Amino acid sequence: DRKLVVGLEIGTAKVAALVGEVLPDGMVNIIGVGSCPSRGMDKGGVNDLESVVKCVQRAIDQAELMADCQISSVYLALSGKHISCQNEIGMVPISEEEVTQEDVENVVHTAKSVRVRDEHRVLHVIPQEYAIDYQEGIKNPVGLSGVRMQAKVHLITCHNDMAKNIVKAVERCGLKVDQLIFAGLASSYSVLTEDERELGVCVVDIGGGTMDIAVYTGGALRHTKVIPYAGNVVTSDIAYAFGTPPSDAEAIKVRHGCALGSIVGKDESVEVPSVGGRPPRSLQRQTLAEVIEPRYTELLNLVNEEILQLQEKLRQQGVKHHLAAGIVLTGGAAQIEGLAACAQRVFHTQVRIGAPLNITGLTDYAQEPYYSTAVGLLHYGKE
Ligand SMILES: Nc1ncnc2c1ncn2[C@@H]1O[C@H](COP(=O)(O)OP(=O)(O)OP(=O)(O)O)[C@@H](O)[C@H]1O
Ligand SMILES: [Mg+2]
Ligand code: NI
Ligand code: NI
Ligand code: NI
Repeated sequence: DRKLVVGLEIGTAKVAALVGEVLPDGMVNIIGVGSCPSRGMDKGGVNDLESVVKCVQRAIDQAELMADCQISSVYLALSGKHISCQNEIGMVPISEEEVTQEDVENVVHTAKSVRVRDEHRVLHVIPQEYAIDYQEGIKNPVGLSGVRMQAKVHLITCHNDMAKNIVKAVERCGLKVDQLIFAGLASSYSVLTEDERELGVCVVDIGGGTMDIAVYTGGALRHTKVIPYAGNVVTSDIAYAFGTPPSDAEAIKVRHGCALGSIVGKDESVEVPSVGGRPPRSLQRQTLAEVIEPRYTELLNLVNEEILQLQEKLRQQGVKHHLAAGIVLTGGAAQIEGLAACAQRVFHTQVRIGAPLNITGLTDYAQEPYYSTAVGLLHYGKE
């Protein structure tokens, strides 16, 4: 009745710790929500271990109190520039004419047994499709009849050391790390429906530093990618354009920003403190949107031409390649006004801002786009 699951993300602008309770119908009951503005981490990783330990424990302490429980283990969200993916294929004999569960384990281990690059470590082994004698597109093949079976898997890889620092901070707080999970995978478990997965969809988590991408076609995970340019780059463009402190460029962006310059009133204006003991700067909301907008299109175009690069790859191998469900933009930096209409002009398909699904309890606090990554760590963990 009461085996909890805890998800922890040490983001670049936030440290989210959520305690969830899994219910009989698969829905996760959110009973604790902890948060802390991130500290001690720069554009690379950890630059002060004791600094992030303070902020990690602060979020854990907040979640521990809200749920009246004692956290002992977590599912740590992992991201970063050096995440990569591989698509492999295996093959194994359907002995006994009937598919055993051991056969699926054997054929998945066969496909993943390829030669992974030096200094690279396999993080996730996700089967995507099975084939039993000319019949493809199979997801649950156990119990069926056949002679030869082929399996296709998605291999998410990382580096041997790119998570060593954040694992210490969690352990320094007296916590076990149950599993490292790619943020894009966890984000896809929160905002994506199985209807959207079959129809073909791509989920993009726009955080403060990274852009975690996952593309699903035919109900199968086909692509994962991190792009290390997110909300902080938009801020630095505002601080650069108007000569402002980066802390007040982040403030004017959250309160007055807009990724679409066509929907801003002409005479709305916001004051801006300048750098170097110089006076305020009274720009206009539409002019400010004229700086935010082209940064968002350039970022989403980096994602668009990787989808296009993926579709042509999938289209040639006879695999479902069209994204009919569209794009789901989640994450904290996805809450800017006019982003959906702005992202529509880049992908030329339907776009929607996604929030975590299949949760109860404290949805008021957790059903936010900047919680999709850490809520998905709960959805993954209960399996
Ligand atoms: N209303 C808003 N408009 C524009 N940007 C916003 C808004 N609210 C938040 N952001 C941006 O969201 C970013 C942080 O989002 P989020 O909470 O998802 O980050 P994170 O999980 O710490 O980071 P990452 O996923 O990159 O590790 C910041 O860069 C901030 O500027
Ligand atoms: Mg995030
Ligand atoms: Ni590499
Ligand atoms: Ni083997
Ligand atoms: Ni086609």
